Amino acid sequence: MSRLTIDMTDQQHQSLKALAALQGKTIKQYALERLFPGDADADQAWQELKTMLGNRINDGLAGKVSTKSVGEILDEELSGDRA
Amino acid sequence: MSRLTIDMTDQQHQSLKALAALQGKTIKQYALERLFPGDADADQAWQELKTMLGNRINDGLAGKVSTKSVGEILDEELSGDRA
Repeated sequence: MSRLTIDMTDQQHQSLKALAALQGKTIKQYALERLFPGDADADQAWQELKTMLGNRINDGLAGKVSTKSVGEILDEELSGDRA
Repeated sequence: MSRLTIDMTDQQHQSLKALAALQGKTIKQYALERLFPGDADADQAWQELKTMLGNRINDGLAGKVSTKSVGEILDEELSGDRA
């Protein structure tokens, strides 16, 4: 486990420490990713452009259903298709 | 002293850890500021300021065949992509 110890100022530590919890996690993760923050944009559009889950609730629940529709999408819009 | 301990993965920690020394300091400084980064000018300004006059191009190459993904020669009719 590559654990690094970083020295910070009591005042600043509250800025990042609080932010970590504010985001919904612990600095141990938040600060960690901050050192390696890439671009989630590229992994956002394609996240649905190739496989859109939608915004509906469950309807059966049984492991995983092989969607016959989703998977084959083409140019037409940026946000929608199946709402 | 507000010193925070963080757990990172061997391979990844080397990416940021090494960058610290590569820049001319210890990750305890480099990674530290990375947690408190706030700028939107140099991010785009320096992103292109170096895109022109690089630092290490090596007289070896010349024809270019994709490998570095960074570095171009101005004053020359080329295709799009990088414009």
